[PDB]
Amino acid sequence: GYCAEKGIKCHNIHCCSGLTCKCKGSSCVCRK
Repeated sequence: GYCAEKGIKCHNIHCCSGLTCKCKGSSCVCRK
């Protein structure tokens, strides 16, 4: 039960508070 931080890519996990698991095209990075 954890979350990814800013810049920490994620496959099926969501970014911690303040960040959101955004994916633009074929990339996946935690963006505000």
